[PDB]
Amino acid sequence: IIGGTECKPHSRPYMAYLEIVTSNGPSKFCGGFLIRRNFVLTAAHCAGRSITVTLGAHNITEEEDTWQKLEVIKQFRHPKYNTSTLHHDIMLLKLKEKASLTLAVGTLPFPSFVPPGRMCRVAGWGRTGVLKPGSDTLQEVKLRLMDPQACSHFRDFDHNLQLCVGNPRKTKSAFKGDSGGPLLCAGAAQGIVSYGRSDAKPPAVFTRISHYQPWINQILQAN
Ligand SMILES: *[C@@H]1O[C@H](CO)[C@@H](O[C@@H]2O[C@H](CO)[C@@H](O)[C@H](O)[C@H]2NC(C)=O)[C@H](O)[C@H]1NC(C)=O
Ligand SMILES: *[C@@H]1O[C@H](CO)[C@@H](O[C@@H]2O[C@H](CO)[C@@H](O)[C@H](O)[C@H]2NC(C)=O)[C@H](O)[C@H]1NC(C)=O
Ligand SMILES: CP(=O)(O)[C@H](C(=O)N/C=C/c1ccc(F)c(F)c1)c1csc2ccc(Cl)cc12
Repeated sequence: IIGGTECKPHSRPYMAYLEIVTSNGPSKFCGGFLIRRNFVLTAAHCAGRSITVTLGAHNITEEEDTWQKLEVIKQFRHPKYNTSTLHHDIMLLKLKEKASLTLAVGTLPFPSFVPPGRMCRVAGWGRTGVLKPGSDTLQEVKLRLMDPQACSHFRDFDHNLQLCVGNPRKTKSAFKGDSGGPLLCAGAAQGIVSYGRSDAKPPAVFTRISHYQPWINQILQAN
């Protein structure tokens, strides 16, 4: 997160921190969010050979008694996930066991009107600048949902599938490692951090959750 502030600890109890062993071996981290006791929603490009989720965290380098660390038993990448167009960057993770709902660990509701111009919030443990490490503490920033035309420089941007997030006239932005985290507008999950410019200039591109709700329901109903 760039230009944000440290979250009040545990004030965003749906937040998941993902440790990912990629197929090759090198580790990666992403954000995500709890939507059922045993399901986390995140970005598909965060898939790997194995994933562990940490719920209830604030400083991710220091365990607290609020922590629930759960192994992922199955990854469900969207079937149309496309590395050429970067479309359909969304994935459900089934946890090996159900998390316990507590004050520090809870689920995030879905919606079902947010047009360009609305102010949203995104939280994550991603890098806090181009030459900065990931943040040890959960950070959050308020970002403007932009008209899709503000992302017209991104090849293949599709307003039906994606959101354009972050005023280009300011430096505030989601950034590397915030991928998979939710964009919250009016207390509902509206987007998932997907990608952006390496040089951190907003806007960034998010997956539009509303478009995928029937797929999410399909996966949940079959589990
Ligand atoms: C996040 O937690 C880590 C680990 O406890 C903190 O880093 C430690 O900080 C203490 C001083 O407070 C040092 O003596 C240790 O050497 C640090 N450990 C490591 C692994 O670096 C860190 O300060 C915490 N971050 C915040 C913002 O509170
Ligand atoms: C990723 O998206 C690309 C572009 O839409 C897909 O390639 C197109 O696939 C259709 C299949 O009917 C063809 O008609 C086009 O000619 C293809 N375009 C190009 C540039 O090859 C591609 O198949 C998708 N990949 C996945 C994994 O679904
Ligand atoms: C390192 P990261 O956080 O995981 C992120 C990334 O590489 N996204 C890739 C997406 C994607 C989507 C579909 C695909 F099929 C696919 F192969 C990849 C990233 C790189 S620069 C940047 C700047 C702002 C933000 Cl928010 C994230 C990013």
